Amino acid sequence: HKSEVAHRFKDLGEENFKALVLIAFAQYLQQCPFEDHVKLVNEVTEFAKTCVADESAENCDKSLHTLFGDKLCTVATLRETYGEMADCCAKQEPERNECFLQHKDDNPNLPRLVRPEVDVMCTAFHDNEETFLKKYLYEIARRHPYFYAPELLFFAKRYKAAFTECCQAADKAACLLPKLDELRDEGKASSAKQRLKCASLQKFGERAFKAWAVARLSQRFPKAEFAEVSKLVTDLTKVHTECCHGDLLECADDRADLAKYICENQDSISSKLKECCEKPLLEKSHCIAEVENDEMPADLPSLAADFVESKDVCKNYAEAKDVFLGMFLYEYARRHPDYSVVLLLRLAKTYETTLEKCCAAADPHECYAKVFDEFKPLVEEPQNLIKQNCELFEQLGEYKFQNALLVRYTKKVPQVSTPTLVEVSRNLGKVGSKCCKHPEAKRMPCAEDYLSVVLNQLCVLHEKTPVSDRVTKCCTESLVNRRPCFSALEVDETYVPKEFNAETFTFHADICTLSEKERQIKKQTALVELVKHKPKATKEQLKAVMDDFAAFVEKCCKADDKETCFAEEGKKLVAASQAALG
Ligand SMILES: CCCCCCCCCCCCCC(=O)O
Ligand SMILES: CCCCCCCCCCCCCC(=O)O
Ligand SMILES: CCCCCCCCCCCCCC(=O)O
Ligand SMILES: CCCCCCCCCCCCCC(=O)O
Ligand SMILES: CCCCCCCCCCCCCC(=O)O
Ligand SMILES: O=C(O)c1ccccc1O
Repeated sequence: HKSEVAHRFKDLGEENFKALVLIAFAQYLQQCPFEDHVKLVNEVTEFAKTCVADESAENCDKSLHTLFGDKLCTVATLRETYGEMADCCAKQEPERNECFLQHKDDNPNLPRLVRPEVDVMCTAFHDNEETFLKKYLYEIARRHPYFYAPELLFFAKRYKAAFTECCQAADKAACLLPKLDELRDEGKASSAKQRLKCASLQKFGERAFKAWAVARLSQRFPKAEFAEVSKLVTDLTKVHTECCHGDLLECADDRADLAKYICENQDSISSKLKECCEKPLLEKSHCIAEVENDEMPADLPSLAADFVESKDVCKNYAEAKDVFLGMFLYEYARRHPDYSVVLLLRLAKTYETTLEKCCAAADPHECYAKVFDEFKPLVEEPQNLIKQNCELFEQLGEYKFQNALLVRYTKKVPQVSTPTLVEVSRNLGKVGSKCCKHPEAKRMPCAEDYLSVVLNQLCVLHEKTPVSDRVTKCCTESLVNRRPCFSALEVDETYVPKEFNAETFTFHADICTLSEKERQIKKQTALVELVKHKPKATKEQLKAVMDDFAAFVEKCCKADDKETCFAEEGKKLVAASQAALG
């Protein structure tokens, strides 16, 4: 081009450029004040415009990595603030850039960000919308140094639309708060997946990643040819590798190439790539990334023809094992947008074991003659779990359905921490209200994506402070066997009851003045604690104690002497409840 900055600036826009540079610097210099980044931004935008004007102006020829490294190395307190990172400045590119990557702290000290009052928030927004949004863009980016910037920028825009709209509403809090919470989760969800869709690539290798990729792509581009899906799966694997390595530029560039590629051969790949492909440079891929499944051909053959009716099956499989197996996934995946990707992998794996254990036996056609029957029970397990858990979710509500999971898992692994159980059981419940509202055709996929993060979250906590070998069994198992492993946990007969504690079961009228999502957690904490005390309690006995409590809480929060009623009836409840169990 002659000048990268000039070109990036030109096809990015001043607004987005200023935003991305800010995020970029906040991801490395996680400890410099906000006003310090604002200075650098202006400084780099000034330079950028200098190059837009004259392509041959000072340094405009330098590459973006070099320019970026110099501005980084000009920070005076670099060595005093980051120390070892300052040594990176002594080496030259590419060694210098590789050195900054290695010193990018994944999770720093930084205090938890707190949400101020809607009023001060809206007033700050109104008074000076820009430093209000940029300041927080800064707060988020320094705490999540691996979050793809363009992505973090999409969230910024959404946060903007929530303030513009709600700070102008009658009841601001009632408008903004729900939108903010919804953004937090979606944000944390997006982050978790990115960390997950790196760790996986680290542990299980390229092969397993590609497998996951073929299934996922053919499920969405069912009309594309297998050769096209292979091409995409390849480029797609290169993208994640780089993006995971942390180099933003390389990552962003590879993602752009891919998106332009898909859009040119658009006709050859999905038909639903319409709007996405006419959108600006910055959103194209993020759009392609969420595009819905194209419709499937409907004029499609049967799999058993090419994969079971032995017309030279082993002769085709030995000729190129992975390609053939890849072809299996493609065919099976695109006929089933309703299966979770892992289920597709379990089938593909099951098929693989058969071909291996069959093709080395006299007459093959009859050894693997009935594989599709091998599949049947693999497909049903997840399906039965869905509708079974979804019907329970309708009978009870999100909350009561939450208490049910609570009793179910506290019994599975009583060893686990009470606060951890409450949180995991809550997320699980949400996945229920977030997916059970879809038609059976899109439930399994939904559950899979939500369940994959909740399960990894659960697994990471257990990493730190281990508690059960069973959880560790599942957590270190194969990604394709992780959820089935958890589903296979049974009551812990071995478990020895926690000693009764008066304290843990005492309640003051303060619960009457606590928020909805606070009363619940305090009751749900008492529930876990109750089950850990009486692990042999029946669903009947437990419901009796829970009905007595539900009433007791009102009988006292609806009375004039709150805290007498809580200490008097309280002794009774505990006394009676203790006798009803044992
Ligand atoms: C990701 C870009 C954020 C840009 C600034 C928008 C304002 C964010 C809301 C401030 C509160 C954050 C904490 C929370 O929601 O719990
Ligand atoms: C001043 C240079 C900042 C460079 C890092 C930000 C990336 C700029 C290009 C944006 C391309 C995004 C491609 C995509 O996600 O589809
Ligand atoms: C609340 C913490 C529970 C920790 C251990 C149990 C994890 C079970 C979660 C995965 C649920 C899969 C669906 C099922 O119940 O079969
Ligand atoms: C996380 C709570 C989900 C609640 C709804 C029930 C879902 C049952 C599990 C289905 C698992 C699908 C993914 C897979 O094939 O392993
Ligand atoms: C050994 C006797 C312990 C007695 C204390 C009962 C514990 C109360 C937990 C029940 C929570 C029910 C939640 C609800 O109604 O929403
Ligand atoms: O990031 C992409 O370029 C992409 C392309 C096709 C399908 C899913 C994706 O994430």
